[PDB]
Amino acid sequence: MKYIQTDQILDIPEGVTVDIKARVVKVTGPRGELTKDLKHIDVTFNKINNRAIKITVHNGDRKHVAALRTVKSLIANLITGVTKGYKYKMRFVYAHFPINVNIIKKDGQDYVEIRNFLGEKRVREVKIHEGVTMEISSTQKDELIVSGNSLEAVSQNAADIQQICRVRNKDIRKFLDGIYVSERGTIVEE
RNA sequence: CUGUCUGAUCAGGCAACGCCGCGAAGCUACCAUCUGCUGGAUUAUGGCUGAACGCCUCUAAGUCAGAAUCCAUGCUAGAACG
Ligand SMILES: [Mg+2]
Ligand SMILES: [Mg+2]
Ligand SMILES: [Mg+2]
Ligand SMILES: [Mg+2]
Ligand SMILES: [Mg+2]
Ligand SMILES: [Mg+2]
Ligand SMILES: [Mg+2]
Ligand SMILES: [Mg+2]
Ligand SMILES: [Mg+2]
Ligand SMILES: [Mg+2]
Repeated sequence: MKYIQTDQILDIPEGVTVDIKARVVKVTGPRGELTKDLKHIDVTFNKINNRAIKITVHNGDRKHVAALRTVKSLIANLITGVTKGYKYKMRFVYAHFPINVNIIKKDGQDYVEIRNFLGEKRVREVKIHEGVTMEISSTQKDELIVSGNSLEAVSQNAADIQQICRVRNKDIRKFLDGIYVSERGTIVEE
């Protein structure tokens, strides 16, 4: 239909300074800085004031309009990543074989080392992404805490850990073992 | 070793390689021995963030892993007008 104009309004909290130049967003907050390139989308930005930014698509068709609120949401996730952080909690689910999860360091790199998953002799290693912190929860038994400023990196590490512990050649309705994301929140509770 | 021929011996010739045992060298046999590499990108699929569609959603923009697949690495030839 070629909608003449579609708009979205970013909301910038008090301590945050968004910074956009040629579709390269640099969001700065108390918790650090996050950057994102949006050069694959045709959008324009207008600073209404220090607390609002207009995101506009001119003469966009259905899909190009659809790509507008996703731009808004990505920048909003950047904003809330540098002011509240992100925290994904993973629970260790096993029927018989305890899952032995350690945070090891080999070759100067951090790894999450899963052992004894379903009794297997194989040792699973998941590389920890830059800017992402892993921790074995003390307050909860069999819990892994994935935290960081970037929601994408945090959720992708959580997904890596969950996906590497898939059950093969069994009825997965019966063999429910694995490591699953149980809580998706923020570092700073609200 | 047989037959025959050189008078015998010694030493030999022939039997349309005379026949037999062993037989080096060379060739050769899963009938012998040795050797047959590790990276990236993907398919199906399972996912992340995420709109459309105030929710949801692996998908639309973007993105992760991933097959005996593919492209390299490696291996053979080297364009007889590179
Ligand atoms: Mg099956
Ligand atoms: Mg079975
Ligand atoms: Mg004669
Ligand atoms: Mg004759
Ligand atoms: Mg012989
Ligand atoms: Mg062999
Ligand atoms: Mg999701
Ligand atoms: Mg796919
Ligand atoms: Mg796509
Ligand atoms: Mg030549």
